[PDB]
Amino acid sequence: EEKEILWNEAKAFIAACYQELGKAAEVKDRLADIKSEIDLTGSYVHTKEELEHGAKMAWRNSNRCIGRLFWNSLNVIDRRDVRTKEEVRDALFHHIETATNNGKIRPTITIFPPEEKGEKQVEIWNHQLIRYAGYESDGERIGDPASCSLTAACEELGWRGERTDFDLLPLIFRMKGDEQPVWYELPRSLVIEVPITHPDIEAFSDLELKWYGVPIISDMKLEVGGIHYNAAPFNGWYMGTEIGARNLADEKRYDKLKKVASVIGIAADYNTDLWKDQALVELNKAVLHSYKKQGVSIVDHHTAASQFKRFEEQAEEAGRKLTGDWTWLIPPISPAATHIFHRSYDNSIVKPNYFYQDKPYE
Amino acid sequence: EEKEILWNEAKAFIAACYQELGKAAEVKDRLADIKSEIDLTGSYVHTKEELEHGAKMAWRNSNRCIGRLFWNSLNVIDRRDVRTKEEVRDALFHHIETATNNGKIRPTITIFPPEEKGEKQVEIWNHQLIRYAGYESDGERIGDPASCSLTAACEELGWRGERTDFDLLPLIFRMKGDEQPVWYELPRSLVIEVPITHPDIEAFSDLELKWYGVPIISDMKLEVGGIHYNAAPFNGWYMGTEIGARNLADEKRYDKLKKVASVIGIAADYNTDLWKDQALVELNKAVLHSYKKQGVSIVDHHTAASQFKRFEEQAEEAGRKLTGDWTWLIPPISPAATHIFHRSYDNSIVKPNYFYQDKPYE
Ligand code: HEM
Ligand code: HEM
Ligand SMILES: CNCCN(C)c1cccc(CCc2cc(C)cc(N)n2)c1
Ligand SMILES: CNCCN(C)c1cccc(CCc2cc(C)cc(N)n2)c1
Ligand SMILES: C[C@H](O)[C@H](O)[C@H]1CNc2nc(N)[nH]c(=O)c2N1
Ligand SMILES: C[C@H](O)[C@H](O)[C@H]1CNc2nc(N)[nH]c(=O)c2N1
Ligand SMILES: [Cl-]
Ligand SMILES: [Cl-]
Repeated sequence: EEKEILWNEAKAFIAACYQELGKAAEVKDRLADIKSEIDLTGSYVHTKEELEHGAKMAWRNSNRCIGRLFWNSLNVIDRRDVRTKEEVRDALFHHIETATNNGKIRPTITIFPPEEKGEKQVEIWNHQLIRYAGYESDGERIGDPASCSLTAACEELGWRGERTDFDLLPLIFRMKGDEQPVWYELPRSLVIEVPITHPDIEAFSDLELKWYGVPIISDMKLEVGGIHYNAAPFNGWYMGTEIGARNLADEKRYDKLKKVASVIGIAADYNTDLWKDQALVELNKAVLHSYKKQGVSIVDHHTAASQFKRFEEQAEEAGRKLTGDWTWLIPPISPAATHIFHRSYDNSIVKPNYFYQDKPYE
Repeated sequence: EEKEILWNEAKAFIAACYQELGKAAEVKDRLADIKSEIDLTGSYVHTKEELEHGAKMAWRNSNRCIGRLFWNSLNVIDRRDVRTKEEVRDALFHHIETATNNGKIRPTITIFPPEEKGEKQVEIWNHQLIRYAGYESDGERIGDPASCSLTAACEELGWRGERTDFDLLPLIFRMKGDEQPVWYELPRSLVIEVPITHPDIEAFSDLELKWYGVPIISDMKLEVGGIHYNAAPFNGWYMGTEIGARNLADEKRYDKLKKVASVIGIAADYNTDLWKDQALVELNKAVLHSYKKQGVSIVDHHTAASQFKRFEEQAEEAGRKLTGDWTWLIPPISPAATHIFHRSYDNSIVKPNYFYQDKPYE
């Protein structure tokens, strides 16, 4: 049944890929080649062109992503050649460096060797390459609660965090044939961070808030034509609300709204004062202003939505069906001020795509 | 097929209704009574108890409603006795008066005679009993664009609006056996309106914004045990965002955000200033403050969400399945600050319920 799923997905992908690349004539011969290769080997190997466009298609098909207008400019790094943990480590370091690009962020994906018999060659434990640790000791909460389980797992393995609110987790990944993952401390010179200040409220710095420049999702599986690239970290730049309305705002994340309200000089006593809404807006203005002042790429939700509208138009013009997840596409602040809120989207799953996979910790 | 649908819905409703009312023993005899009555007459007549609880159940099952915690205190007015347009008119006037209750708003439904052969006895044209007219003449826009078609239909029938931005539409409804609807101007003494001022920004009054006190939906069909009450207007009190984030804010409604930005003294030039978000918050604070200052009931979205959480808990405790429409339940500002945003809801349709029906204009 497995070779049949593989052959079916391969047929669907190669036809669509080569059609998009103006290479429809080469489909019959390549499919034959793949057909023999699956028979003989149990799998097949993508060409560099196929892998690159496949990763691009996968981004284009990501229903929950508002940033898809730029799917075709994704920078794809082919690291199917890696065999050692030093090489994985250095590829991860390189990804951070090149994607960060001194603040002028480049959407980038690094692709590691894929699963064979469903056997992972490389298994990345981080949720993002750059993320903050989280601790809970006797009701004492430090750092990012969403990182609590991974942080605990790292500390099993001999890492120890300084227990600041912004400890950088180390990189942590397991190689095929190893029972335990290894971990490496991130070089601080690789990691851009942005202190959060407000454009007119000087007291905002008293909060001592900061966030990292580049969100690099590293625990999703990329699927292209039946090949499972379980290890394929990717990044864009942030939309400001991700940091301002969620990471810093959620009660189960950093939970900063009461402290924001205090420094901006409003009471946090009555629901009818809409103090949470006012604090959300100021904190979100602060995030945007801070990233821009530092020369680190970021987009606001209004501009992002305008871009997504162009993606929608672009899709219809190319004759492609559009898919989307309305519940993830709407921004978590002023969603009704975007066009997204006022239409609906087909949430069908089209491949290639990025998919969740099980945590090896927890 | 129709008598079978009716008998099936009747069986489902009577069992559930009498079960809730502790009257399970009376189910067999009442079902027999209904069974004979459908056979003989082609329909059946609800008891006052059945109608009241049915309307309450219908509210409880309304997936899109955040205000359902108070389903059981709905004030049900039985007007199945009306036969003339004067009686319909006076029942509508009375509904406005009693629901308004000097500002201390009572959730109320008035139930008119139901469809017979799918033949309406009374057909209400208004979307809400109290709503503002809308005009578009040569790119000139006045009033509420959502009312444009109904306004045009009224003006066919000899009504003429003053072409203020806040003309009250007249009541308009058609009686069975009449080819045209009649219309009646609303007595201003029946209609509470609230001028929009801001708690600290005195200039906000320069916008000359106002809204009506009581939203009375009058174009939905109430369905109870197979009986179609196509004419059954109902009301609650407003959640502030309905007015502040939608009615006054949407580009295709009153579109006031640029003018809000100006009076609150911020520029409306750059998306990264989040001026739309800041204006939304201030306008929404203004709406809440204005209703409260006048003694007209209203709820903010935070309190409403807290109440809805109690509805959820209340449902589980009573052993009832909960249904909801996540996309309508989340408020259009700071949705991620409510618990609603962070869970999911089963959007199944359970009856009794309120349903859309076709506009007789358009
Ligand atoms: C270029 C800048 C980008 C922006 C501004 C952007 C924006 C977003 C946002 C706001 C989300 C919602 C995430 C959340 O609420 O947690 C998202 C989800 C997502 N984005 Fe993008 N994105 C960008 C680039 C990319 C790239 C380069 C990829 C992959 C090649 C990608 C794939 C995804 C996926 C898979 C999700 C859903 C993840 C999940 O289900 O948890 N995006 N994007
Ligand atoms: C008591 C105060 C109430 C509040 C604060 C409230 C709140 C809301 C809100 C905010 C909506 C969304 C509407 C929109 O965005 O256009 C809504 C929808 C709805 N509410 Fe309520 N509601 C209340 C009372 C009632 C009552 C008394 C009924 C009926 C007996 C009702 C039935 C509904 C229905 C049917 C909808 C959906 C209408 C549609 O699909 O267009 N609600 N409610
Ligand atoms: C509710 N828990 C959500 C955790 N998940 C699944 C999650 C957490 C953080 C971030 C994401 C995707 C965010 C993202 C990814 C990329 C490439 C760019 C961007 N701007 N945001 C997803
Ligand atoms: C997108 N067009 C939406 C028009 N609809 C369907 C609409 C328009 C206005 C109002 C509603 C329901 C609003 C409502 C009803 C009641 C009883 C109370 C309340 N607070 N809100 C629904
Ligand atoms: C098509 C889309 O779902 C539509 O804009 C919905 C979104 N959720 C909503 N929610 C509420 N409360 N009111 C609305 O009118 C809408 N519109
Ligand atoms: C269960 C519920 O759908 C969940 O809270 C979703 C809502 N939409 C979202 N949208 C974004 N962008 N990010 C999220 O984490 C979520 N969470
Ligand atoms: Cl993030
Ligand atoms: Cl309304």
